[PDB]
Amino acid sequence: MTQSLFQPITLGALTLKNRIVMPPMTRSRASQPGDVANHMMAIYYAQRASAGLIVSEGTQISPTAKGYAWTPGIYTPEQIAGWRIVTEAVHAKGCAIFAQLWHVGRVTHPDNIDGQQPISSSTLKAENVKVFVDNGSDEPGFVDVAVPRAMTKADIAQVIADYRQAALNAMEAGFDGIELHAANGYLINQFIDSEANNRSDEYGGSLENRLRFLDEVVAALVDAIGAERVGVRLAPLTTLNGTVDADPILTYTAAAALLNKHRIVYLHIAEVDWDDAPDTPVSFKRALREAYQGVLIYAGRYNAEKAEQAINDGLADMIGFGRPFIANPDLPERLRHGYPLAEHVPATLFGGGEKGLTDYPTYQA
Ligand SMILES: Cc1cc2nc3c(=O)[nH]c(=O)nc-3n(C[C@H](O)[C@H](O)[C@H](O)COP(=O)(O)O)c2cc1C
Ligand SMILES: CCCCCCCCO[C@@H]1O[C@H](CO)[C@@H](O)[C@H](O)[C@H]1O
Ligand SMILES: CC(=O)c1ccc(O)cc1
Repeated sequence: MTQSLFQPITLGALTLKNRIVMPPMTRSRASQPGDVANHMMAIYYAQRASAGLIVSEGTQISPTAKGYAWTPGIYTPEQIAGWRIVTEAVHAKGCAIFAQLWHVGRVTHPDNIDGQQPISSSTLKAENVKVFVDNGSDEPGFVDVAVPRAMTKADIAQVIADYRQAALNAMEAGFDGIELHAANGYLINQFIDSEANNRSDEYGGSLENRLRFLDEVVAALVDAIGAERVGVRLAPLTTLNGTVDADPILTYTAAAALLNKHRIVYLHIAEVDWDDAPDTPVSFKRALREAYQGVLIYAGRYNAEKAEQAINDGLADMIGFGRPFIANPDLPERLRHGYPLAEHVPATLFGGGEKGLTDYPTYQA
């Protein structure tokens, strides 16, 4: 009945109001030119501040880390300032907010990264994957991804430096912490999953090698802003964006244990990606619960009953609700009272302005 869902929880040096998380959700509303977070985004997040924790939509750490049109960056002074408007608005409402540091790797198109070729662990193209670009109109233009080039040792050092600085930038922008996007087939995931990584150097070939990039990026993030302000997102079983691992139970239980050693403040599991909702064995969830002992967050087709059950069964500490939060700014209140939930409009998920972003009303009987 959601009693545990409405219990507070400590997240590092922060105390959160409840166990509900607004998971990271790209809305591609950043101001142009410059991909700058803005007023409408600040209103959007502030409207949803009754969440215990808000994780921002993916925000690219550099010009070549972007995969979709109009997503907000976190590497220029104006971008940091734009995010500051957002964090000030959210904090005024009393809520913690983490910035999801993003590098899409091979999941992009040259049009989104200044005509450059995408980078990845290897030269493997993401099969049957599309992103969208700006095509001289305010409507997302979907295109097939491009074949990436394999990252060199120099590229690795550069990306780690970009992640490190992005974390500092997030703190300068007023965020309470950062979430490393190492899920949903993006750059780090392209190193983790065996079938997306055919490197013959120390970053591929063995489980230890496949987790090396994650290890080094997290080490840098923790060094920059503290483990209490670093969360990481993983996608053990979904494969929608083209990353598949041969032995995910081993790979991800190991990853969870590795992240536990870093003492990151939370581990966020993306259990469903759109309609890719693979069976995720309770036995596996319990193994993750032992491998990682910080705050464990799950997101993916949860409703009030399943969320409460997951917490009461000792599988999760917090639960994220994505699509429902898009259409219900007061999702927590609705879940607590059992008020009916509005449904979101797919057509307005990406691009455009306030319509389909800030005009979903709060519940009114
Ligand atoms: C519009 C849209 C954009 C999303 N963008 C992101 C994001 O930028 N990064 C991320 O890690 N996941 C992202 N997600 C995945 C969500 O965080 C979430 O894991 C997913 O929607 C499953 O939860 P749900 O069934 O409660 O919506 C996106 C989902 C939506 C619906
Ligand atoms: C104390 C109350 C403070 C209210 C501050 C509201 C700031 C609104 O700011 C406005 O947001 C609009 C989008 O919604 C933009 O189109 C405008 O350019 C922007 O100025
Ligand atoms: C654009 C988008 O649909 C999307 C979905 C999942 C991500 O992890 C990041 C972005």
